[PDB]
Amino acid sequence: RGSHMEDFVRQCFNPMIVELAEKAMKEYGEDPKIETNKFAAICTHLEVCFMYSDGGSKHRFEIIEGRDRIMAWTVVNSICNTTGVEKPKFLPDLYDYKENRFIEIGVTRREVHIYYLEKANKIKSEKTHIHIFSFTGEEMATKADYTLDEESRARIKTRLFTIRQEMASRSLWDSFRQS
DNA sequence: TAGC
Ligand SMILES: [Mg+2]
Ligand SMILES: [Mg+2]
Repeated sequence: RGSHMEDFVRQCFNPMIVELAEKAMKEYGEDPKIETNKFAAICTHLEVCFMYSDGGSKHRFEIIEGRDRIMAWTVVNSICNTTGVEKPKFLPDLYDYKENRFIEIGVTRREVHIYYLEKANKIKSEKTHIHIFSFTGEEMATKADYTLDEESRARIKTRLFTIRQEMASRSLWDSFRQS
């Protein structure tokens, strides 16, 4: 059964992101045609992680998100074994070679601190840096250290608010926000 | 994933 949200996602995100999002869902036995809100959230999270990684100097970040699960852990293990940093308990999204820390990036439709605290409680990994963005232009990061310069974060906030408007224009925002 |  063909949903508006699924067709919206496919024309709003670039094909590489859509392909990666489908691969991720099928790895965990999920159907982008059924769980269309999860599909949208995964594409959004992917785009933000890639935009974030573009904000650094050239060699600053290792990109973990978007890799196959087994390769993602291999690279995490290479980082931990060569830096001595503690192995995170859950797959993070980037590794910051300049600040020598993993980064967990989150995108939320609620107040930023609610999602921050949730992920900051599922930590165990006390040394992983958390950076949360909302669809209202707010952000919240560990120790108030926002990693990137302001322009790079502002680009992300702008894109997220654009995604919000495009959904609201299609009457898809209420079911997305409430999912 | 992230909202319950
Ligand atoms: Mg992640
Ligand atoms: Mg994340």
